[PDB]
Amino acid sequence: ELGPAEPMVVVPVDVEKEDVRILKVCFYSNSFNPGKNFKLVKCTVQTEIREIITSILLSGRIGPNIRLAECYGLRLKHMKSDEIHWLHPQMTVGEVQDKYECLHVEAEWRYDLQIRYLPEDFMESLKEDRTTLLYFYQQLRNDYMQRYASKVSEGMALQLGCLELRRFFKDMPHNALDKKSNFELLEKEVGLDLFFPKQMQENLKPKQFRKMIQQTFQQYASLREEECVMKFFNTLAGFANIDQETYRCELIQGWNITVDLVIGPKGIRQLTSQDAKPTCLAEFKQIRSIRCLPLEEGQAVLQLGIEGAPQALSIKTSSLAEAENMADLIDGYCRLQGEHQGSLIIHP
Repeated sequence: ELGPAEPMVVVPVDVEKEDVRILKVCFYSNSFNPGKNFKLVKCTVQTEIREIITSILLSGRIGPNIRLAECYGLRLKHMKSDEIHWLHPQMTVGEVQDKYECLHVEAEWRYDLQIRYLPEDFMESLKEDRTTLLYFYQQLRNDYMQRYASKVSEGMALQLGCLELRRFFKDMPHNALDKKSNFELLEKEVGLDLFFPKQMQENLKPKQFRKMIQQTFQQYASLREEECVMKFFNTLAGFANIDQETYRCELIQGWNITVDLVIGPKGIRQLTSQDAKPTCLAEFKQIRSIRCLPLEEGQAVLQLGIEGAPQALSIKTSSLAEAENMADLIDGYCRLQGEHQGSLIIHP
């Protein structure tokens, strides 16, 4: 009875065979594969999204000393239509699944890990955390390639593809590429269609092409990674707007008016018809309660609650989906900037 001491028994969590779920989660990474790298995630029907994001982040699979983990989100996308749904951090796998794989079977979907909720500082704080910085740079870079790079002036794409070459080949000698040898290699081994758009190669005497790359490089030849990336961001902020997102939506009031909504870290703001000067509509500090209602022509209403406002603010959106994505982004920034636990959304 003075033997050692026996601790209290602990019933070890074990899990139902059919509550197991295995998700395929794609991320960006310095493969010659952008959105074709992925990691299976093992879990339960009742693990919350956070959990998944953290389990990926900690895997160290995407890079090292990570700080702004709250910035990441998880995004489900239907492959044919481009329905996309942002899975809010605290809803469970199970909910997701009977919410939407309801809609098309597993293989027509994809989840991507994605920077979604930008820091209040945006550039200022990204710099503090390399890994993320890069990830977000990759994410954007991907977009650029997929969406913009064919649409922008040739001379411009040339700039950004070199920007990447220097960026991508840290550790390569400042003047490698001039050697026709190493060049031929680049296609054979990696292909330039990763850095420059198709049409480019297919539009230009290839001798010519080479020329403009060999020489455009030397312009960037001397720059570190952080520098490349920063430059690229700056450049892209040119046309694309890249810390905010934009929603065309009516908005319900005395007289109802259709408007373009900008949302990002600086709050939720009216993008007046086109202008540099968007002036502010609602402050995250000020929000109190987000909410979604569906309406009988497939549309729906996001509606915030604003303390200091007597009336609420009721935005009419083109889909229930759109309403909830906006909802997520808002509760996101709220989550990030507010000192308080849990979301602000509601479902009576």
